[PDB]
Amino acid sequence: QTDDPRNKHKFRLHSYSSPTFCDHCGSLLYGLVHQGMKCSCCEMNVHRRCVRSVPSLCGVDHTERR
Ligand SMILES: [Zn+2]
Ligand SMILES: [Zn+2]
Repeated sequence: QTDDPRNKHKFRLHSYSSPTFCDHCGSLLYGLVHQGMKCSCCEMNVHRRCVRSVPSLCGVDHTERR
């Protein structure tokens, strides 16, 4: 099983105490999702239905222009 292109965000529902804001829709993650989904790779909070909208932009930041 060599094929393993998992370069997406490792979103992981956390359990701090309240839902954080979403960066893909800029909206507080209502109870619809236990808190917010924090990416365990670049730190990105999103909704449970907003990930299917993001083109998996994890580990693909970029390089400064220096
Ligand atoms: Zn990420
Ligand atoms: Zn969202």
